Amino acid sequence: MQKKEIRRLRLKEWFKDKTLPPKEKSYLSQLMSGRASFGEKAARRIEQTYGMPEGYLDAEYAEQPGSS
Repeated sequence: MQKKEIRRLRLKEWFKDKTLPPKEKSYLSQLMSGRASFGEKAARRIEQTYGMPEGYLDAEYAEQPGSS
């Protein structure tokens, strides 16, 4: 499973032109870094403060068949 790969790629894209608070920056950086934990509501918890759509991070690309 490479769900974390999708979560990081989408996360850095949003923050490409935006910025994040230091309290989360320590954690957000981990996601972008590629090393982080995922499996719980955490994917949607992030969108709660940012106001992003539910399961935005979930939207996969590479995981899809035919894409590596």
